Amino acid sequence: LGKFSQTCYNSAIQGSVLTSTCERTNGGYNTSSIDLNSVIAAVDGSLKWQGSNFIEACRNTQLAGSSELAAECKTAAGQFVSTKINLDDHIANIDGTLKYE
Repeated sequence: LGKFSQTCYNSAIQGSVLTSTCERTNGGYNTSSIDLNSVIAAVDGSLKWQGSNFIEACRNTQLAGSSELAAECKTAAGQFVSTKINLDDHIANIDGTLKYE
């Protein structure tokens, strides 16, 4: 599951949107995007999968390494900490589109 990076290139992240050109399964190349906001939540400054409403409490999000997502999230006390999470942990590539698995 996930490992979209294996068949995805030119990936970019800005806020809560992952966008990357991937190789289609039927056609040629397809560059779609998937809001990480529908699969990521912010709790005490910790990004976890199967969640939502993280961007509202997080900012300065970007692509790290290749398939990782670095960003700052406000803790329960109100302090922005450095949160990270592997996109390949679920984000997959279907027919050249970025999906969640």
